Amino acid sequence: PQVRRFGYTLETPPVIRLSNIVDYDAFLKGYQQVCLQAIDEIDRTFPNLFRLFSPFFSSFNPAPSDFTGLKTLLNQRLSDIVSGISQIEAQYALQYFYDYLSQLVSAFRELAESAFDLMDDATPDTRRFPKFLMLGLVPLPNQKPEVYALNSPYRSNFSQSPIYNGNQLRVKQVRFLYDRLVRLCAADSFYLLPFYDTPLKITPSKDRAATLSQQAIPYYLNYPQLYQYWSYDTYRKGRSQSHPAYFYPNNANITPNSDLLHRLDDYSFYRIEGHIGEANATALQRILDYQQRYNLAFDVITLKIGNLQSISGQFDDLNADFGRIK
Amino acid sequence: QIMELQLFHKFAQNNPGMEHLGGVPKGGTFVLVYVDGRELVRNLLSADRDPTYQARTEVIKKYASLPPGSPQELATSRELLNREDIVVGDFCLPYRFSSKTPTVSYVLTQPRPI
Amino acid sequence: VSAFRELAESAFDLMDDATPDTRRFPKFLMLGLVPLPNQKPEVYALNSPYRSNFSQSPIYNGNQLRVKQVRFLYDRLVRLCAADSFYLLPFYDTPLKITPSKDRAATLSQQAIPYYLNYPQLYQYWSYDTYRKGRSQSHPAYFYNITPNSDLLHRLDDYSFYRIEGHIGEANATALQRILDYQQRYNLAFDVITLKIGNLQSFQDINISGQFDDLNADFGRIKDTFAKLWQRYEESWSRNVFLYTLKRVFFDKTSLAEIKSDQLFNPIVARASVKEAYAADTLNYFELKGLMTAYQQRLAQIMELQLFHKFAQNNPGMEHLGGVPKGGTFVLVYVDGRELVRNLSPQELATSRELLNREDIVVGDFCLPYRFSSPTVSYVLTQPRPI
Amino acid sequence: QIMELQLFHKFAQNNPGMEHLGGVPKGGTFVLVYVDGRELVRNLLSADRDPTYQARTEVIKKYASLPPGSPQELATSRELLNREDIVVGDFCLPYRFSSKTPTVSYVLTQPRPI
Repeated sequence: PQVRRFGYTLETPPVIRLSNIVDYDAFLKGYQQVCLQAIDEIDRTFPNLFRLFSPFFSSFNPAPSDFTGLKTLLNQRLSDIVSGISQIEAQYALQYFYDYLSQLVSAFRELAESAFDLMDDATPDTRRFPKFLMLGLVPLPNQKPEVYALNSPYRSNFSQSPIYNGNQLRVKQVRFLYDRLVRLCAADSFYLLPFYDTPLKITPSKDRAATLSQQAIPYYLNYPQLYQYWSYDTYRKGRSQSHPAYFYPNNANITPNSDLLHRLDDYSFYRIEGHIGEANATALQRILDYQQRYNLAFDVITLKIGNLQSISGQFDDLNADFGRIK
Repeated sequence: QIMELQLFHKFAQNNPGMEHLGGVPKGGTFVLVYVDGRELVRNLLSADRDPTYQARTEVIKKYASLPPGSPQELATSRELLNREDIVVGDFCLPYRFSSKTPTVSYVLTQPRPI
Repeated sequence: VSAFRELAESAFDLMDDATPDTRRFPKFLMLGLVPLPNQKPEVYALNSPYRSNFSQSPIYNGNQLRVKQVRFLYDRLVRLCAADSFYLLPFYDTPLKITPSKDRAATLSQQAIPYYLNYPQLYQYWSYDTYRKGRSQSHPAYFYNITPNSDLLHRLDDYSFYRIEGHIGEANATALQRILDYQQRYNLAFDVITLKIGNLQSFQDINISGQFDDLNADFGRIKDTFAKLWQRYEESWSRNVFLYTLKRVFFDKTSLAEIKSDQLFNPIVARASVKEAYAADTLNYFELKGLMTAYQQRLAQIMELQLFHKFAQNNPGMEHLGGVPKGGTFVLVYVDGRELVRNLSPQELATSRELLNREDIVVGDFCLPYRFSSPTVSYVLTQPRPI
Repeated sequence: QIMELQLFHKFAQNNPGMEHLGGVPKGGTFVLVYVDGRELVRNLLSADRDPTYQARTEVIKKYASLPPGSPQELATSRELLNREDIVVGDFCLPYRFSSKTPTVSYVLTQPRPI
């Protein structure tokens, strides 16, 4: 699966142009036309996950009917957001919805690249090739032999117990990964709160190049159910209540801003959350004051969508030349 | 020039490369994007007046706690009657602005055909 | 060199031993050299001399895959050092293209395939795991007026670098136009500048002019002043040829931008400066004489920063990576035609030979890790001089 | 304005984010931090005068060699008789605090009808 970029404009050949966003309606169209095709890609790709898990060599074989209802859920949620199962959703959330969809694809990848390297064979069957070995197809005369491939089509390939090569650990990771993909795609995972109930916060994390397991848990997700089952290693160590995220659980001895007071060596990105829905001057001023309180580095700009715009500036040299004529 | 460059979302035509990652890199710039109009704001805020939409915070607060904040900020944020503008989105852009050393444009002409 | 390093670093850890030999040390075990008295035993070393070290079949610790990776990498190394791997000889022109790629810090197998390599033969055999998965036709590269790239349409998260190809050998202005339009069409983030190699006095094939806001309020202040003085000493002044020429060449133009750099100084003294060649105070009290010198000095201080060896002293760090990092600066480098073709309708032949050695040919690239641009309307204009 | 903005360590109030890593990222900014005075310098340099401190150079030179330098530079650094200020600290920043040059921003001429 792939995901399109925002400004995608249909042409021969197509382009990415933001010069077409003249007013608000163009903004809504520009995000709707991308969310639709992303949902279609999800529908085409997800229901065939069962093909990575061999029926002969894996111990875990998922049922194919897990992901047959995504198309309808996703279209209902989108038509609910845009055309302001039915629920009440705020329209200014559309930009988040897109991002949410993107994360799903990432989780998919994090699974498919891991399960590719698994070999388990927990219970052997001794009557597969009792007293003979089949060698591959005999090539044409004076042709070079194949020396890079691992698995010829008709050759008796090697299969082992789930002990060596570290597989005893992968046999677990894949389960903990598959389950997460089932929990993300649920009816109540996309779960926003009314905007006046969420104060501003900035939380550090890693860039989009890192695996989904190493990024901070986004703000628009249903935390109390997904804060477990985010990342495997943190689960092993018992630190799952400490991952960077907007919320923190009740009844654990957790400092409110424990991450921004100690050193910051392995973070390069700041997630800024809590501003959507508020006024211009208020949000801008709160962001500037937060940056002042915790000693961070970036700039803030504000822009207006429209084509109307319903001033004077301090120019040093023009005033210097104006001061000698009056 | 100032009236148009720094105020319209047709500011990307001078500074292309804006993207949504939900935040800001160390050293970049963070762009807020808003709209105007009283009737439009009143229509956009309609979902935040529903009783079934508002119940969500109490469902959440059973298990997880939210960041605290000064009471005046929260008090100001709850007055939805007289509001003219509303923030819709944000974008990322990976470089700060010089802000000094005035600019002098250098102009070139294209060669003549034969 | 980088491919060599990749191969060696991979092969350092291989243990295969497909066919053992039971005659090696059949009934005993050797241990290492006995240390000196009261010395510590060696506990970090993995292969000591004379000790009987452990050797295994290639099905443990993940060697069943290294035994293929090292073959694939050696074969790639052999293919790269062949007579046909660098096939930009003879040189020829190609359309402009930009491809996203990973940094030079990444393994060579994870970078893009540069366009001076014989792609139809190396697009297989570049990267191994792509070979396993069977997506070798879709690895980012050049091949397979300008060429529209496709992967620039989907999300670009795990790329950080832009490779720019197709601009060497063309005229300066067309390369600038094409690169800027290509940036605009796909919404990319980088800056563009151009520089020249040579000495300052080579700027004789163009006319130099310019407008600085800082001086506008002065040119008016002076101009009208002179006009007033015209209406009070008119009698004697309208007979002095010098004053009439100075009135109709300068002080009679709307803007200072219409005075070229050559009209500010005497050509003969300037030619004498190179060894190869071998009641007025009314205008001085009122600074009609200082404004022109300031204008000249600013024009010279701007034109002198167009040269490579003098730009390099204010912005050190230029290197060639074949492109630009996300958010950086792309520097083109050009030279006059006279320095390339040193020695190769007769009038049309002569004019063509003359104008095709005044052209600006783009020769090289560099990159910088920062962008320096931020609403002033001062500018400098350069106009090609007719032949 | 530069009498105050660009001199005091309360320059962070306009450019927050300073950090100590012992160096500078490629393309960043390197900030030195010093303190003025005769008495402060005479007191702070007290450790570099005692021979038990000075012996460290000779003893460490048994095994490893130090970078080269021209004799007159080391001869001048050794005086320490009339010194008014001393460097005390260092910091980093992730961007260029540019100066010393105007920008150019190469652009092309517009298509005017002929």
